[PDB]
Amino acid sequence: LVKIVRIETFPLFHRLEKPYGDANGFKRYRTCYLIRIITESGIDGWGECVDWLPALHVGFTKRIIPFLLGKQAGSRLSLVRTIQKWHQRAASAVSMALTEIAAKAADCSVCELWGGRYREEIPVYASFQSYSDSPQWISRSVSNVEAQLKKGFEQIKVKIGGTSFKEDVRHINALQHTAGSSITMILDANQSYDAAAAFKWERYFSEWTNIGWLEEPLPFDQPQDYAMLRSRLSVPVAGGENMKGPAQYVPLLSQRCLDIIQPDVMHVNGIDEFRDCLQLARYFGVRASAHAYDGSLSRLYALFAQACLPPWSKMKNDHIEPIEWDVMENPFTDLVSLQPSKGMVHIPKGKGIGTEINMEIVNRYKWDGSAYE
Amino acid sequence: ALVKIVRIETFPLFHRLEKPYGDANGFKRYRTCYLIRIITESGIDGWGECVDWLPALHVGFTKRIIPFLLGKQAGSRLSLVRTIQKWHQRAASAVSMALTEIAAKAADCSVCELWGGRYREEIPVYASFQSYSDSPQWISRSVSNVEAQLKKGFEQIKVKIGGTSFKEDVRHINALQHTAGSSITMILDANQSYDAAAAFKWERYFSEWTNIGWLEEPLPFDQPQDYAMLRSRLSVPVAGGENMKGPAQYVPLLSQRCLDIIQPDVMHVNGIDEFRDCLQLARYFGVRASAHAYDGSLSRLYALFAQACLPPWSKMKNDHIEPIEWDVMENPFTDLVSLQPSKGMVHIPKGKGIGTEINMEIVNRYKWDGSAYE
Amino acid sequence: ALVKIVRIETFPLFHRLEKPYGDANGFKRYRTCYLIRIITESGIDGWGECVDWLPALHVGFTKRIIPFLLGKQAGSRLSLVRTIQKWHQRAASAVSMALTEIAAKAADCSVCELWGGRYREEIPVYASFQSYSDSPQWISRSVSNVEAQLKKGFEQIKVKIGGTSFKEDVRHINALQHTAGSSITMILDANQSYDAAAAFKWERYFSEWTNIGWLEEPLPFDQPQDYAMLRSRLSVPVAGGENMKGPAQYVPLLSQRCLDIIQPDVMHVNGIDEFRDCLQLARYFGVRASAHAYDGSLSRLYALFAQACLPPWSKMKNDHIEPIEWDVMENPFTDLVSLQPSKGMVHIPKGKGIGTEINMEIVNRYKWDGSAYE
Amino acid sequence: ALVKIVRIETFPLFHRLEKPYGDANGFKRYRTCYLIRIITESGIDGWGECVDWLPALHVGFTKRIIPFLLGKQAGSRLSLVRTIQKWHQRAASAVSMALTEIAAKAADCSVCELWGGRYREEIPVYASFQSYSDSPQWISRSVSNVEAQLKKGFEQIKVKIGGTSFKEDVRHINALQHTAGSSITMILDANQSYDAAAAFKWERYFSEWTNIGWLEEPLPFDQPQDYAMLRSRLSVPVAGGENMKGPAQYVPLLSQRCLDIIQPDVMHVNGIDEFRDCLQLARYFGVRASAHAYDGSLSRLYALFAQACLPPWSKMKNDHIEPIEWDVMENPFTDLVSLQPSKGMVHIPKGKGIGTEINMEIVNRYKWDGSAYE
Ligand SMILES: [Cl-]
Ligand SMILES: [Mg+2]
Ligand SMILES: [Mg+2]
Ligand SMILES: [Mg+2]
Ligand SMILES: [Mg+2]
Repeated sequence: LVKIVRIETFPLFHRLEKPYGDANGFKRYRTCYLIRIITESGIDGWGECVDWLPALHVGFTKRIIPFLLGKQAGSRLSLVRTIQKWHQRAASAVSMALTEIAAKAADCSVCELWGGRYREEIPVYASFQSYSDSPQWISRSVSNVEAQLKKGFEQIKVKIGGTSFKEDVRHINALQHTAGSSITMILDANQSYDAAAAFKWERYFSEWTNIGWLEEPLPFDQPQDYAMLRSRLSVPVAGGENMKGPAQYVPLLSQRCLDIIQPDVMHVNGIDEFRDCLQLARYFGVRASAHAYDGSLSRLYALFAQACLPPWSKMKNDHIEPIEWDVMENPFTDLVSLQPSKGMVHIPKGKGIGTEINMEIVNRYKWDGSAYE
Repeated sequence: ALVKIVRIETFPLFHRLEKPYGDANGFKRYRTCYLIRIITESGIDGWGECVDWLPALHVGFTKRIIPFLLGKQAGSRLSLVRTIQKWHQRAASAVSMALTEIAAKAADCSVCELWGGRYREEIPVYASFQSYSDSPQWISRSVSNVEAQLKKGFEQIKVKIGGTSFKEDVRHINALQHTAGSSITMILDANQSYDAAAAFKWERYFSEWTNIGWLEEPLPFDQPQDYAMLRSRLSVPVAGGENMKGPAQYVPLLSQRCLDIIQPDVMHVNGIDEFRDCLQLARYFGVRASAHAYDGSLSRLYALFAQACLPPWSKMKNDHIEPIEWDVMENPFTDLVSLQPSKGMVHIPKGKGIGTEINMEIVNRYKWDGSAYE
Repeated sequence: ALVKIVRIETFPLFHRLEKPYGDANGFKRYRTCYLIRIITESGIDGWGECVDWLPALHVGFTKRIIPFLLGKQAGSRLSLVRTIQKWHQRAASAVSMALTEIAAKAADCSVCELWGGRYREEIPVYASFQSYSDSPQWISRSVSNVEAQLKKGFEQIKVKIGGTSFKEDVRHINALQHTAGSSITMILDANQSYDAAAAFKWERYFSEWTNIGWLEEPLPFDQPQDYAMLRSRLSVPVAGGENMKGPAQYVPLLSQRCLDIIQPDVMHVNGIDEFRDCLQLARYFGVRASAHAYDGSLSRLYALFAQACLPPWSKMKNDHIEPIEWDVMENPFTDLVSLQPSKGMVHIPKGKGIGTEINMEIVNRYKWDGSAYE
Repeated sequence: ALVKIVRIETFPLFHRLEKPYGDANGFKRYRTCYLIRIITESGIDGWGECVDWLPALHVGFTKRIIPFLLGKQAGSRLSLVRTIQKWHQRAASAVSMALTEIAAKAADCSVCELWGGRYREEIPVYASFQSYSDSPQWISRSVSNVEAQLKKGFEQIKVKIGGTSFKEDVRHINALQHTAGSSITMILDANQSYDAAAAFKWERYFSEWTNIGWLEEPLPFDQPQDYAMLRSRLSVPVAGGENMKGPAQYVPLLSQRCLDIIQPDVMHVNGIDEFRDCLQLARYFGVRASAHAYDGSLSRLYALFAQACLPPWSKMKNDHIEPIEWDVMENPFTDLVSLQPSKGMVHIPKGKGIGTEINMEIVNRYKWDGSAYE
C-alpha cells in the first residue's frame, strides 16, 4: 500500500521585476523547490524546501530520491530523522509529503490527523522588504504599505537596520503617519545591531503605542545580550528564524531571551519538529509566530499547525499569534490558492491538505538549470 | 471525520490484596483500575484507563465528564482533552486514550502509525517491587520475590528504600546485592522520604557498587535547587517526576538541571499527547525519560507505544532506549491487555488501533461493588 | 599588489575504503578531499582544501564561487573570505588558504613569517583512530592497530567510545590499557554519544587510570551548562568544539567554563585567519587549543603553521604546547603534502610559501568520477 | 628573511605647553613622544612610538631593550615582542610597530596589505578635547575651542567632565549642547571621576539629549560588576578600557557585560598584533571598539590601519565602523606624520610600509634636553 515508488522534483525560479531588500541587501530573484512523493497505491503528497537550487537539486537526485525509493511511507519519523542527518532542508520537504500521504490514507485532513483543530481562522501580518535601490525608497515603501492597508491588513512588518538610525526613523515616522495607531507595526532589524544601537529606538518605543515587536535586533551568539536588551525595551523582542529545532530554542527560553519565537517550517527538521517548536513555546509560557519569508505550501503547513495550537492568552479576541504573510512580488504565493481576507486566513478543511498544488505556476516558473550569479 | 460521541460506559474495578506490600508511604491493601469506553455514531469505539480514589473518580465521569462529552465530535481530541483537564486532570488521560483508539481505528492504522511510525518494536522493562511487607521476615520475602523474577530473565529491578532506618534499608539492599550480583541493574526508590543529607548517606555505598541504575525521588519537589545540589554530589543518576502533570511542570526542573531521568506517567499527565510531549521535551533537553507505571495495563500499553515512537537517547548501538517500569507485585489488572515481557523485553503489538483486546473476563470479575474500603 | 585572480582550478578526490572503520556515528566507507588552485595574473598561485559532500561542493565552486573570484584582487584576503563565508562556509576556508599561500610567495617569505614568525619549529601530534570496525573481533583489531602505531613512537593516541555499550567499550579500553601501559597518553572520544550521567560512568576508571589526556565531546553542544556541570565532576579534562564555525561560537562556551581544551578545525571555521583567532581566543581565556583534523592534509599543514606561531600555554619547559590530531587510518590523502611525524613530532617546513609541494600523483590518481555513492 | 637588527636609534621628544589644559586628573603642562628606529642588515628600516615618563623610558631602552635587540632576527616579531612585554610593557608596542614596518617593506606591500587587505580606506574620527583650563572663563573658552573644530567639519566630539561639581559640569555641557546642536555627536569623558550614583545623576539629561555617543570611563575598573549595574541603568552607551594591557584583560569585562565599546590604545597594549586582537575580540563578543589616542601620531596611524582592516560592526550601510580618537589640543607631534582629517574623516595612506614619512623637522626641533620637568 504505502511503499514509496516514485518521486518528482520541481526547482522553480523567478527573477524579480523590481529588486527589494532588507539589512542583508537587495534580493534579485525568488526560488522554490517542490517534491512529489508517490506510493504503490497511487496516494501522493507534496513538500516544499528552499536553498540554493544547483546544490539542492543534486542533493535530491543523487542522494535523497535514491534512499527513499522502496521505503515504507508510513515510517515518517524515522525517515525524516535519517535525512535530517545529511540535509535538514530536504528533511522538511520530505516530512510534509509524508504527512499529506498519511492524512489521505487515513481519509482525514492534516489537522484531524494531528488531533483536531482549535480554530478555522488564522491572523497574518503583511511582510515587506522595505528597501529598494532608489533615492525615493521611503516614498515607494509608503505606497506599498498603503496598498496593503487598503486590503484590510491590520498588522505589518517592515525593515530597519540597513541604513543609519536617522534615515530609518524618518521612514517609520512616514509609515506611522500614513498608517496611524490602529495598525500594528513590527520592526525587523535582521540582526544589524548591537544592544546600544537597538536601544536608540527606545525613545520612539516610549511614545508609540502600536509596535507589535522588535524582530532579531541582534545576532544570536550571545543569548545574555538578548535577555539584557529585552529587559531594557518597552516592546517585545522576537526571533529565532534560523533555529533548526526545539533543541536550539531551549537555552534561549531558559535564559528568558525572547518574548516571541519564530520558527520556520523550512528551517527546522520537519513539520513534526516545527509543531514541537510551537508547543515548546507554550510550555515555556512564551509566544510563537511562524516565520515564512519563503513558503507557500510550507506556509499552509504553518497555518495548519497554528490552527492546532492552543491559545496563548485568556483574551477572547487576542489569543493566537499571527503568521508571517510575504506581500512582496513573488509568483509562488499562488502555488496554492489561498490568500487572506482582511488579514485573516480561513484554513482548508478537506482531506489531505484540502487543496491542490497549482501546476500552471509550477510549469510557468520551471528553473532552466543555470545559476543566476 | 465529523462522527459524534453517543455513549460512554464506565468500569470501576477493585481488588483486595491477599498479602499487603508497601513502600515509604505505607502498606497497600488493594489495587484498582477505572476503564472507560467511548462509542461513536458509527459504532467505532475506544477505551481509556485512569486511576484515582474510585468514589470521586466515578462521580467526575458520570456527573460531569460524560454529560459534557455526549454529542461532541470524537475527532476534536486536542480541544476536548484540554477542557476536561481543567475539571479532572486524572480523567483527561483516559479520555485522550479512548479518542486515540477511535482515531486510529477510524484511519485503519495502528496507534504508532497514527503518530508517524515506530522506531523499534521491542522496549526493555525493569521489574518494579513494593519491597516492604508486614512481617519481621520482610527482607527474606523480598529476596525470594526478587529471585523469582530474576528467573524470568529480568535484568533490571526497582526496589524500595526510606521506609525504615538507613541501617535496616542497607541490610535489605545488601541482601539483594548478594543474591543478584553485579550483572543485575538495581534502582532504589526512596519515595520522597529524605532530605539531601539523608539521601547522601547512600553515597558511601554508591561509591563501591557498579550496578545502581538510579536513585529515584529521594526528595520532595518543593525546592528544585535541592535536587540540583544533591544530583551534583552523587555518583549515580537521579530520576523523578512521577507526579508532574505535564511538560510545563518539567520545564523548570530541566532548566535548573535537577534530574538525569524524568518519569512521566500516562495516567498522571494531561492526556497521551502531553505525555508524548514530556518524552520529547526530555530529548530536547538532553535528559532521559523512563515512563512510570505502578498502576496501569492499558495506559502502560500507550507508554510502550510512546516509547517505541521515541528516537534514541544515545549513539550506543546496544543501549539507546530507556526502560519502562513493569510492576510485578500481585495485581490481576496486569492482564487487562494480554501482553507481558519475555526476558525483560516487551514486543509491541502491530495491529490496527491498539493491536490487542481488553480482557472482558477480568473486567466483570473485578467489578467494583461501589463501597469504599474506608 | 593590485594583482588579479585570473584562473581557478578544482580537484575533487575520492577514495573508497578497502575495510570500513568507524566511530559512534557509524562506519566510514570512503574518504574524499577537495582541492583548489588559484592562479594570479603574475603566475603566482596558491592551493586550498576543503571538505563536504562532493556533488554539492563541486557545483558551489563551478557555479558561484569561481565566477565571483575571477578578476578580484588576490590581496583583499579578509574582504573576499568574508563575502564567501556568508554563502558557503566550507569553501571560504579553502579560499583563505589559497590566498595566504599567494600572499606569502608575493612577500618572498613563509606563511609563519607572514604571521610575525614562529615560536617553535616542532609540533607534537597524537595518533587518532577510528576504532570501530565491522567485526566480532574489532577490539583485537584496534589493539593490533594501536600496537603498530606505538612502534612508530607515538606517545599519545585517541580512540573511540560511545558506539556500543559501556561494558563493551570498557573491555576495549582495558585491552588498550594492557597493551600500551601507563606511559602512553590516551584520549577517549565519545563523539557526542552521551548525556552527563552516561559520561560520568567513566569517572570510576578515570580515578584509577593515570594516563587519560582528555574526554572528547561526551555530549551534544545544545546545552553549554551541561558541559560546565560535567566538567566539574570529572577527574580528567574535557575537550570539544570541532563543529564550531569560529571564535564567536566559542565565546559563550568559554565564558561559561564548558571546556578545558577547544578543538577548532581549519576546514570547519571561516578560513585560516579566524582559525588562528580561535587559537588566540583560547590563550586569552586561559584555556588550551588543540586543532581537530580527522580530514585534512594541506589544511592540516596550516594548523601546524598556526600552532608553531602560538604562544606557550604554560611555564613548563617541556610541556607548553598542545598536540594536533594526526589521523592514522587508511587515507591516501594523508600524502597530498609530503609530511609525517617522527616519534610523534612534526618538524615544520621553513621554506617560502608553504615550504613544500602538493603531490600531483595523488591528485591525478584519486580524481572523482562524478557519481555519488548511491 | 633571516635579516638581523644591526642598529637602533631613539628620539625622546618634549614640548612645554604655552597654555595648559586638562581633565579630571588635573592640568597638563607638556607633551612628550618617544620614537625609535630599528635598522636591519639589509638597510630596510622601521619606526615605532611609545609613551611614558622620558627619564625612565630612556634608560629602559638604552640599557636593556637595545642590547637585547641587536643581532636578533627582525622577522621574529611575535616572539621578540612577547619577551620585551615581560620587562617593559610600553617599549614592546614601539618595537612591534617598527618590526611591522620592516615586515611590510621587505614584503613590498603596505601594512594593511600585510595584515590581509583593507576593508575600506576612510576612517571617521572624533575631535577630542581637554576641556578644563586654568581660568574662571573656562566654559566660554571650551565653547570657542569646540566651535573652531565644528567649523572644520568634525561631526563628533569628546569633552571632559567630572573635574568640578555636577552643577558646573552640566552648565558647561549645556552650553556645548546649545552651540553644537543635535547633529553633533557628543561624548562625555569622566576619567574615572565618579561612583555609580554620581554617574547616574546625568541620566536625567541623557533622557532628553539625542546626540550622546557614549559616557566614557565614568568609574574606576576595580569592580567590573559596578560597570554592568551602571550600564543597565543608563540611556546611553558606556565605553572604557584605555589602560587595559591587552585582550586577556578585556575578556572578563566582556563576559560580564560591562561595556558597550572598548577603547584599547596602541601604546598601552602589548604591541600592534595584540591591539588588533583587542578589536577582533570586541567583534567576536558583539561589542564595539573605538581606539583611544590622547597621545600618538605614528601609533595613531597604526590604529587607523587596524580600523581599516576591521570588519563592519553593523549592517547599516552608512554607520558600520567606529570612529577613532583625534586629539585637537595644542601638540606639535600631531604632524610627526603628515595626516589630518578632512571633515572628520581620515583617508588611509596606501603606499608600501606605512605609506608616509616621519617629519624629521619636528623630530629635530623638539629633541629632549634630558632634563625633567618642573
Ligand atoms: Cl556540534
Ligand atoms: Mg525575521
Ligand atoms: Mg517513582
Ligand atoms: Mg572530536
Ligand atoms: Mg578615555
